[PDB]
Amino acid sequence: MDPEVTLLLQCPGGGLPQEQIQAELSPAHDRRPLPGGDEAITAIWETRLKAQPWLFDAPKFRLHSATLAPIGSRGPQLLLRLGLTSYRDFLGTNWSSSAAWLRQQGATDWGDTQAYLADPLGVGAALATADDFLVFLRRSRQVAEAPGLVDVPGGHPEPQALHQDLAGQLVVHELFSSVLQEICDEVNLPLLTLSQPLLLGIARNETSAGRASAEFYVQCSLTSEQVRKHYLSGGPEAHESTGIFFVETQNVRRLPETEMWAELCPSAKGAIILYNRVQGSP
Repeated sequence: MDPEVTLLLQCPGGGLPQEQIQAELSPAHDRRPLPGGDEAITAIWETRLKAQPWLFDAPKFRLHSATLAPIGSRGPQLLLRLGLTSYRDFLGTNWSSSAAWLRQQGATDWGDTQAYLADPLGVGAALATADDFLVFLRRSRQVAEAPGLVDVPGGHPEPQALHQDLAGQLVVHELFSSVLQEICDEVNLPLLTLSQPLLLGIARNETSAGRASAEFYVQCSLTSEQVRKHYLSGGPEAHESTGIFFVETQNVRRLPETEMWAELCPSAKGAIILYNRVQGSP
């Protein structure tokens, strides 16, 4: 099995487009204040700044829950319940040495293992080329998280916009746009060579206390050879990764049985499992 990844949601229909997804952004969906107070988060942050004074905080979307409509129905097919969190809150909760204690306290107090966790929502992509390969990236050995492991394109999108209901559609547009922007920024591809994303589902990273990522399918009009040229033509300062490579979609089907599987970070494992279940499997 793979204990570091769990599926929260698998989408129907081969994946959902933007127009079929509703978001509810509400302070009811935020992390709950820690039992001893949020001063523990402030302590971790001030300690970190006194070692690396150039770090900066950033806002993030928080995933509270998601609910699928009955399969085959008319109208919107998914509701995402979102709150707001931050990089600082993430470092103080999901990335804390005591994250597992916070999950137990959450179960006890709120019947929710995630109630005291920041749980910022990540995004990632199963990115397919015109000659039927998926795109993979090799992570730097010097970063804090999953050093030297294999990833897919992705990031962690950031809130900003100037009625609580209609604020929803703008959030859904920002999530889908962010997936494409991350592909442009890291893979160095033109925006116009990319299809609109489809949402495949949501996966949780159990090595980061259950933090979730939305996993998408994106098609590119360029061949693998052309994508490699674009990636490399940026130079070492144009990408965080140190290398790119490609696997035939034919072979992705049995990836969990290869030696590559042990090298894949948890969010990339989630993207591949969801691609195989939702775009593969005829």
